[PDB]
Amino acid sequence: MASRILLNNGAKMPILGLGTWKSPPGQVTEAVKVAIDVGYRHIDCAHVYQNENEVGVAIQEKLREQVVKREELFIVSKLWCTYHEKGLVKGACQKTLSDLKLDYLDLYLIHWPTGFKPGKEFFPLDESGNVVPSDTNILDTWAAMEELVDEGLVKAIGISNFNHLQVEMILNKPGLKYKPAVNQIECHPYLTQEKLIQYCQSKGIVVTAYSPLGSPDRPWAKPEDPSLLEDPRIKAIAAKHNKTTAQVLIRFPMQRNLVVIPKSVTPERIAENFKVFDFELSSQDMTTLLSYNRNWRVCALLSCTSHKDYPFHEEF
Ligand SMILES: NC(=O)c1ccc[n+]([C@@H]2O[C@H](COP(=O)([O-])OP(=O)(O)OC[C@H]3O[C@@H](n4cnc5c(N)ncnc54)[C@H](OP(=O)(O)O)[C@@H]3O)[C@@H](O)[C@H]2O)c1
Ligand SMILES: O=C(O)COc1cc(F)ccc1C(=O)NCc1nc2c(F)c(F)cc(F)c2s1
Repeated sequence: MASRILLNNGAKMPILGLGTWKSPPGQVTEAVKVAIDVGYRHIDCAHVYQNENEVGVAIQEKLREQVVKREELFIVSKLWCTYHEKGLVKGACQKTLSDLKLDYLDLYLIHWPTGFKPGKEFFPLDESGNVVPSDTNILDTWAAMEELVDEGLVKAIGISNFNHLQVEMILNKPGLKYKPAVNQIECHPYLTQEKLIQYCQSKGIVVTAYSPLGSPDRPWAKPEDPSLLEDPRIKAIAAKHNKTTAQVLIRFPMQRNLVVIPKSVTPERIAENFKVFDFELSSQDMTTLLSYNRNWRVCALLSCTSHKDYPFHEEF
Protein backbone atom coordinates (compact mmCIF):
# COMPACT_ATOMS: atom_id res chain seq x y z
CA MET A 1 0.00 0.00 0.00
CA ALA A 2 1.39 3.49 -0.32
CA SER A 3 0.60 5.63 2.67
CA ARG A 4 -0.40 8.97 1.03
CA ILE A 5 -2.58 9.91 -1.93
CA LEU A 6 -1.85 12.85 -4.23
CA LEU A 7 -4.34 15.72 -4.17
CA ASN A 8 -4.90 18.32 -7.01
CA ASN A 9 -2.89 20.92 -5.15
CA GLY A 10 0.20 18.68 -5.34
CA ALA A 11 0.03 17.79 -1.61
CA LYS A 12 0.01 14.24 -0.36
CA MET A 13 -2.72 13.17 2.09
CA PRO A 14 -2.18 10.23 4.48
CA ILE A 15 -4.70 7.53 3.70
CA LEU A 16 -5.30 6.79 7.36
CA GLY A 17 -6.38 9.49 9.75
CA LEU A 18 -7.82 9.84 13.22
CA GLY A 19 -11.44 10.81 13.54
CA THR A 20 -12.51 13.09 16.43
CA TRP A 21 -16.30 13.29 16.49
CA LYS A 22 -17.48 12.33 19.99
CA SER A 23 -13.93 12.33 21.36
CA PRO A 24 -14.77 14.20 24.57
CA PRO A 25 -12.72 17.31 25.34
CA GLY A 26 -11.53 15.80 28.59
CA GLN A 27 -10.20 12.70 26.75
CA VAL A 28 -9.19 13.82 23.21
CA THR A 29 -5.86 15.47 24.07
CA GLU A 30 -4.44 12.14 25.21
CA ALA A 31 -6.03 10.41 22.20
CA VAL A 32 -4.30 12.70 19.74
CA LYS A 33 -0.98 12.49 21.58
CA VAL A 34 -1.07 8.70 21.46
CA ALA A 35 -2.14 8.75 17.81
CA ILE A 36 0.82 10.94 16.83
CA ASP A 37 3.17 8.71 18.84
CA VAL A 38 2.07 5.57 17.03
CA GLY A 39 2.24 7.10 13.55
CA TYR A 40 -0.96 8.93 12.69
CA ARG A 41 -0.21 12.05 10.67
CA HIS A 42 -3.75 12.96 9.56
CA ILE A 43 -6.36 14.23 12.04
CA ASP A 44 -9.99 14.85 11.00
CA CYS A 45 -11.55 17.71 12.96
CA ALA A 46 -14.56 19.98 12.85
CA HIS A 47 -15.86 23.07 14.60
CA VAL A 48 -19.17 21.30 15.34
CA TYR A 49 -17.32 18.55 17.26
CA GLN A 50 -16.75 21.06 20.11
CA ASN A 51 -13.25 19.75 20.85
CA GLU A 52 -10.89 21.56 18.50
CA ASN A 53 -9.14 23.40 21.37
CA GLU A 54 -8.21 20.09 22.98
CA VAL A 55 -7.07 18.59 19.71
CA GLY A 56 -4.97 21.68 19.21
CA VAL A 57 -3.43 21.28 22.73
CA ALA A 58 -2.16 17.86 21.70
CA ILE A 59 -0.81 18.88 18.32
CA GLN A 60 0.98 21.94 19.58
CA GLU A 61 2.70 19.96 22.26
CA LYS A 62 3.90 17.17 20.03
CA LEU A 63 5.46 20.05 18.23
CA ARG A 64 6.94 21.37 21.55
CA GLU A 65 8.34 17.91 22.12
CA GLN A 66 9.93 17.68 18.56
CA VAL A 67 7.97 14.50 17.95
CA VAL A 68 6.67 15.66 14.55
CA LYS A 69 7.10 18.65 12.21
CA ARG A 70 4.05 20.68 11.12
CA GLU A 71 4.78 19.86 7.47
CA GLU A 72 4.39 16.16 8.31
CA LEU A 73 0.91 16.58 9.72
CA PHE A 74 -2.26 16.73 7.64
CA ILE A 75 -4.94 18.58 9.59
CA VAL A 76 -8.50 18.69 8.25
CA SER A 77 -11.39 20.75 9.50
CA LYS A 78 -14.83 21.69 8.25
CA LEU A 79 -17.05 24.75 7.84
CA TRP A 80 -20.28 24.25 9.81
CA CYS A 81 -23.70 24.81 8.23
CA THR A 82 -24.48 28.00 10.17
CA TYR A 83 -21.51 29.76 8.50
CA HIS A 84 -22.30 29.30 4.82
CA GLU A 85 -22.82 33.02 4.15
CA LYS A 86 -19.88 34.35 2.17
CA GLY A 87 -19.16 36.95 4.87
CA LEU A 88 -19.00 34.35 7.68
CA VAL A 89 -16.68 31.78 6.09
CA LYS A 90 -13.33 33.42 6.85
CA GLY A 91 -14.20 34.03 10.47
CA ALA A 92 -15.32 30.43 10.89
CA CYS A 93 -12.03 29.22 9.41
CA GLN A 94 -10.02 31.58 11.60
CA LYS A 95 -11.88 30.41 14.72
CA THR A 96 -10.96 26.83 13.87
CA LEU A 97 -7.35 27.85 13.27
CA SER A 98 -7.23 29.70 16.59
CA ASP A 99 -8.76 26.71 18.44
CA LEU A 100 -6.38 24.28 16.75
CA LYS A 101 -3.44 26.65 17.42
CA LEU A 102 -2.44 26.45 13.75
CA ASP A 103 -1.58 28.99 11.08
CA TYR A 104 -3.01 26.90 8.24
CA LEU A 105 -5.13 23.82 7.57
CA ASP A 106 -4.09 21.20 5.09
CA LEU A 107 -7.73 20.74 4.01
CA TYR A 108 -10.92 22.60 4.78
CA LEU A 109 -14.27 21.10 3.84
CA ILE A 110 -17.80 22.34 3.44
CA HIS A 111 -19.22 19.98 6.11
CA TRP A 112 -22.65 19.61 4.47
CA PRO A 113 -24.18 21.21 1.36
CA THR A 114 -26.99 22.64 3.52
CA GLY A 115 -26.74 26.16 4.93
CA PHE A 116 -28.54 26.78 8.24
CA LYS A 117 -29.71 30.07 9.72
CA PRO A 118 -26.68 31.74 11.33
CA GLY A 119 -26.69 32.01 15.10
CA LYS A 120 -25.33 30.37 18.20
CA GLU A 121 -27.18 27.07 17.73
CA PHE A 122 -25.56 24.45 15.52
CA PHE A 123 -28.96 23.03 14.61
CA PRO A 124 -31.52 25.88 14.62
CA LEU A 125 -34.95 24.23 14.60
CA ASP A 126 -38.43 25.68 14.22
CA GLU A 127 -41.10 24.92 16.78
CA SER A 128 -42.01 21.79 14.80
CA GLY A 129 -38.51 20.37 14.67
CA ASN A 130 -37.51 21.25 11.10
CA VAL A 131 -34.08 22.74 10.57
CA VAL A 132 -34.18 26.42 9.69
CA PRO A 133 -32.23 26.94 6.44
CA SER A 134 -30.24 29.93 5.34
CA ASP A 135 -30.56 31.67 2.02
CA THR A 136 -27.20 30.41 0.86
CA ASN A 137 -26.13 28.34 -2.14
CA ILE A 138 -23.33 25.96 -2.87
CA LEU A 139 -21.58 28.12 -5.46
CA ASP A 140 -21.33 31.23 -3.34
CA THR A 141 -20.11 29.25 -0.36
CA TRP A 142 -17.53 27.58 -2.61
CA ALA A 143 -16.31 30.96 -3.81
CA ALA A 144 -15.77 31.97 -0.20
CA MET A 145 -13.84 28.73 0.40
CA GLU A 146 -11.61 29.53 -2.57
CA GLU A 147 -10.66 32.85 -0.99
CA LEU A 148 -9.26 30.95 1.96
CA VAL A 149 -6.77 29.23 -0.31
CA ASP A 150 -5.81 32.50 -1.95
CA GLU A 151 -5.24 34.04 1.52
CA GLY A 152 -3.05 31.14 2.68
CA LEU A 153 -5.30 29.95 5.53
CA VAL A 154 -5.84 26.55 3.93
CA LYS A 155 -3.84 24.52 1.43
CA ALA A 156 -6.77 22.70 -0.16
CA ILE A 157 -10.55 22.85 -0.04
CA GLY A 158 -13.16 20.20 -0.47
CA ILE A 159 -16.66 19.07 0.30
CA SER A 160 -18.45 16.51 2.45
CA ASN A 161 -21.82 14.82 2.07
CA PHE A 162 -22.26 16.19 -1.47
CA ASN A 163 -24.16 14.08 -3.97
CA HIS A 164 -22.88 13.85 -7.52
CA LEU A 165 -25.17 16.60 -8.79
CA GLN A 166 -23.92 18.94 -6.06
CA VAL A 167 -20.31 18.11 -6.97
CA GLU A 168 -21.18 18.74 -10.61
CA MET A 169 -22.61 22.16 -9.73
CA ILE A 170 -19.19 23.21 -8.45
CA LEU A 171 -17.29 21.60 -11.30
CA ASN A 172 -19.45 23.32 -13.89
CA LYS A 173 -18.92 26.86 -12.54
CA PRO A 174 -17.38 29.01 -15.33
CA GLY A 175 -15.19 31.02 -12.99
CA LEU A 176 -14.12 28.03 -10.85
CA LYS A 177 -10.76 28.78 -9.28
CA TYR A 178 -10.14 25.52 -7.43
CA LYS A 179 -11.73 22.14 -7.96
CA PRO A 180 -12.65 20.31 -4.75
CA ALA A 181 -9.75 18.12 -3.72
CA VAL A 182 -11.80 15.69 -1.57
CA ASN A 183 -15.37 14.58 -1.01
CA GLN A 184 -15.74 13.07 2.47
CA ILE A 185 -18.69 10.67 2.62
CA GLU A 186 -20.04 7.85 4.73
CA CYS A 187 -18.68 4.55 3.46
CA HIS A 188 -18.54 1.05 4.90
CA PRO A 189 -19.68 -2.47 3.90
CA TYR A 190 -23.35 -1.65 4.47
CA LEU A 191 -23.14 1.59 2.37
CA THR A 192 -20.47 0.90 -0.20
CA GLN A 193 -21.03 4.02 -2.34
CA GLU A 194 -19.96 2.41 -5.61
CA LYS A 195 -21.56 5.01 -7.88
CA LEU A 196 -20.49 8.12 -5.98
CA ILE A 197 -16.95 6.81 -5.58
CA GLN A 198 -16.77 6.02 -9.28
CA TYR A 199 -18.05 9.47 -10.08
CA CYS A 200 -15.62 11.30 -7.76
CA GLN A 201 -12.62 9.21 -8.74
CA SER A 202 -13.41 9.85 -12.44
CA LYS A 203 -13.31 13.57 -11.71
CA GLY A 204 -9.96 13.45 -9.91
CA ILE A 205 -11.57 14.03 -6.48
CA VAL A 206 -10.21 11.93 -3.62
CA VAL A 207 -12.82 10.22 -1.49
CA THR A 208 -12.53 9.98 2.27
CA ALA A 209 -14.64 7.30 3.99
CA TYR A 210 -16.14 8.40 7.28
CA SER A 211 -17.85 6.17 9.84
CA PRO A 212 -15.87 3.14 8.53
CA LEU A 213 -16.77 1.15 11.66
CA GLY A 214 -20.43 2.11 11.37
CA SER A 215 -20.35 4.86 14.00
CA PRO A 216 -21.67 2.62 16.84
CA ASP A 217 -21.56 5.62 19.25
CA ARG A 218 -23.84 7.83 17.08
CA PRO A 219 -26.50 9.25 19.38
CA TRP A 220 -29.49 8.18 17.24
CA ALA A 221 -28.45 4.48 16.98
CA LYS A 222 -31.29 2.02 17.71
CA PRO A 223 -30.67 -1.28 19.41
CA GLU A 224 -32.06 -3.18 16.39
CA ASP A 225 -29.73 -1.46 13.94
CA PRO A 226 -27.05 -3.46 12.12
CA SER A 227 -23.56 -3.49 13.70
CA LEU A 228 -20.46 -3.85 11.50
CA LEU A 229 -18.12 -4.44 14.35
CA GLU A 230 -20.26 -7.37 15.57
CA ASP A 231 -21.05 -8.83 12.13
CA PRO A 232 -19.98 -12.50 12.37
CA ARG A 233 -19.19 -12.60 8.64
CA ILE A 234 -16.66 -9.79 9.05
CA LYS A 235 -15.30 -11.44 12.17
CA ALA A 236 -14.67 -14.59 10.12
CA ILE A 237 -12.70 -12.57 7.48
CA ALA A 238 -10.69 -10.94 10.30
CA ALA A 239 -9.96 -14.32 11.96
CA LYS A 240 -8.53 -15.67 8.71
CA HIS A 241 -6.00 -12.84 8.78
CA ASN A 242 -5.53 -12.91 12.56
CA LYS A 243 -6.71 -9.32 12.62
CA THR A 244 -9.60 -7.62 14.37
CA THR A 245 -12.90 -6.73 12.71
CA ALA A 246 -12.00 -3.04 13.07
CA GLN A 247 -8.70 -3.67 11.24
CA VAL A 248 -10.56 -5.32 8.40
CA LEU A 249 -13.03 -2.45 8.24
CA ILE A 250 -10.16 0.05 8.01
CA ARG A 251 -8.17 -1.89 5.44
CA PHE A 252 -11.24 -2.30 3.22
CA PRO A 253 -11.57 1.37 2.06
CA MET A 254 -7.78 1.66 1.79
CA GLN A 255 -7.80 -1.03 -0.89
CA ARG A 256 -10.49 0.92 -2.78
CA ASN A 257 -8.09 3.86 -3.05
CA LEU A 258 -10.00 5.78 -0.40
CA VAL A 259 -8.77 7.71 2.59
CA VAL A 260 -10.29 6.44 5.89
CA ILE A 261 -10.69 8.17 9.28
CA PRO A 262 -11.67 5.74 12.06
CA LYS A 263 -12.34 7.40 15.41
CA SER A 264 -11.22 6.22 18.81
CA VAL A 265 -10.37 7.87 22.09
CA THR A 266 -9.22 4.60 23.63
CA PRO A 267 -5.40 4.37 23.46
CA GLU A 268 -5.35 0.62 22.95
CA ARG A 269 -7.77 0.96 19.99
CA ILE A 270 -5.99 3.98 18.47
CA ALA A 271 -2.90 1.82 18.24
CA GLU A 272 -4.78 -1.28 16.95
CA ASN A 273 -6.55 0.72 14.26
CA PHE A 274 -3.21 1.88 12.85
CA LYS A 275 -1.85 -1.66 12.48
CA VAL A 276 -3.35 -2.17 9.05
CA PHE A 277 -0.24 -1.93 6.84
CA ASP A 278 1.03 -5.50 7.53
CA PHE A 279 -1.74 -7.48 5.72
CA GLU A 280 -3.91 -7.41 2.64
CA LEU A 281 -7.52 -8.35 2.04
CA SER A 282 -7.74 -10.86 -0.77
CA SER A 283 -9.76 -10.25 -3.86
CA GLN A 284 -12.42 -12.64 -2.50
CA ASP A 285 -12.49 -10.72 0.79
CA MET A 286 -12.96 -7.44 -1.06
CA THR A 287 -15.77 -8.89 -3.20
CA THR A 288 -17.39 -10.41 -0.13
CA LEU A 289 -17.29 -7.15 1.81
CA LEU A 290 -18.71 -5.23 -1.12
CA SER A 291 -21.55 -7.76 -1.26
CA TYR A 292 -22.73 -6.70 2.21
CA ASN A 293 -24.05 -3.40 0.84
CA ARG A 294 -27.57 -2.60 1.96
CA ASN A 295 -27.61 1.07 1.11
CA TRP A 296 -27.85 1.52 4.85
CA ARG A 297 -26.90 5.08 5.83
CA VAL A 298 -26.29 5.95 9.47
CA CYS A 299 -25.36 9.63 9.15
CA ALA A 300 -28.38 11.71 8.29
CA LEU A 301 -31.08 13.62 10.16
CA LEU A 302 -34.82 13.56 9.64
CA SER A 303 -34.96 17.23 10.63
CA CYS A 304 -32.90 18.15 7.57
CA THR A 305 -34.81 16.17 4.93
CA SER A 306 -36.80 19.16 3.66
CA HIS A 307 -33.78 21.44 3.17
CA LYS A 308 -33.45 22.36 -0.49
CA ASP A 309 -29.87 21.07 -0.51
CA TYR A 310 -30.49 17.86 1.44
CA PRO A 311 -28.07 15.49 -0.31
CA PHE A 312 -29.66 12.06 0.03
CA HIS A 313 -32.80 12.22 -2.05
CA GLU A 314 -30.69 11.53 -5.17
CA GLU A 315 -29.63 8.02 -5.99
CA PHE A 316 -25.99 9.13 -5.56
N1 LIG B 1 -18.10 14.67 7.31
C1 LIG B 1 -19.09 14.21 8.10
O1 LIG B 1 -20.26 14.57 7.98
C2 LIG B 1 -18.71 13.16 9.09
C3 LIG B 1 -19.72 12.34 9.61
C4 LIG B 1 -19.38 11.30 10.48
C5 LIG B 1 -18.07 11.07 10.79
N2 LIG B 1 -17.06 11.94 10.32
C6 LIG B 1 -15.64 11.78 10.71
O2 LIG B 1 -15.33 10.40 10.60
C7 LIG B 1 -14.85 9.92 11.89
C8 LIG B 1 -15.12 8.45 12.02
O3 LIG B 1 -16.56 8.19 12.03
P1 LIG B 1 -17.40 7.99 13.38
O4 LIG B 1 -16.75 8.70 14.51
O5 LIG B 1 -18.80 8.34 13.01
O6 LIG B 1 -17.38 6.42 13.65
P2 LIG B 1 -16.39 5.18 13.43
O7 LIG B 1 -15.01 5.64 13.26
O8 LIG B 1 -17.06 4.34 12.39
O9 LIG B 1 -16.62 4.41 14.82
C9 LIG B 1 -16.13 5.04 16.05
C10 LIG B 1 -16.60 4.15 17.18
O10 LIG B 1 -15.95 2.87 17.09
C11 LIG B 1 -15.29 2.60 18.34
N3 LIG B 1 -14.06 1.89 18.00
C12 LIG B 1 -12.96 2.46 17.43
N4 LIG B 1 -11.99 1.59 17.20
C13 LIG B 1 -12.50 0.40 17.66
C14 LIG B 1 -11.91 -0.87 17.70
N5 LIG B 1 -10.68 -1.15 17.29
N6 LIG B 1 -12.71 -1.85 18.27
C15 LIG B 1 -13.94 -1.57 18.69
N7 LIG B 1 -14.56 -0.39 18.69
C16 LIG B 1 -13.78 0.59 18.15
C17 LIG B 1 -15.12 3.93 19.00
O11 LIG B 1 -15.03 3.77 20.41
P3 LIG B 1 -14.00 4.59 21.37
O12 LIG B 1 -13.72 5.91 20.73
O13 LIG B 1 -14.78 4.66 22.66
O14 LIG B 1 -12.77 3.73 21.45
C18 LIG B 1 -16.34 4.70 18.58
O15 LIG B 1 -17.47 4.40 19.39
C19 LIG B 1 -15.53 10.88 12.85
O16 LIG B 1 -14.99 10.81 14.18
C20 LIG B 1 -15.37 12.22 12.15
O17 LIG B 1 -13.99 12.60 12.31
C21 LIG B 1 -17.39 12.96 9.46
O1 LIG C 1 -20.19 15.31 11.42
C1 LIG C 1 -19.92 14.32 12.07
O2 LIG C 1 -18.73 13.82 12.19
C2 LIG C 1 -21.06 13.47 12.69
O3 LIG C 1 -22.33 14.12 12.76
C3 LIG C 1 -22.57 15.07 13.71
C4 LIG C 1 -21.57 15.71 14.43
C5 LIG C 1 -21.86 16.61 15.39
F1 LIG C 1 -20.86 17.18 16.07
C6 LIG C 1 -23.16 16.95 15.68
C7 LIG C 1 -24.18 16.35 14.94
C8 LIG C 1 -23.91 15.42 13.94
C9 LIG C 1 -25.08 14.90 13.20
O4 LIG C 1 -26.23 15.05 13.63
N1 LIG C 1 -24.84 14.34 11.98
C10 LIG C 1 -25.97 13.90 11.16
C11 LIG C 1 -26.34 14.97 10.18
N2 LIG C 1 -27.16 14.77 9.19
C12 LIG C 1 -27.32 15.96 8.50
C13 LIG C 1 -28.05 16.13 7.31
F2 LIG C 1 -28.75 15.09 6.83
C14 LIG C 1 -28.05 17.35 6.69
F3 LIG C 1 -28.75 17.47 5.54
C15 LIG C 1 -27.36 18.46 7.18
C16 LIG C 1 -26.66 18.29 8.35
F4 LIG C 1 -25.96 19.30 8.86
C17 LIG C 1 -26.62 17.06 9.00
S1 LIG C 1 -25.71 16.58 10.37
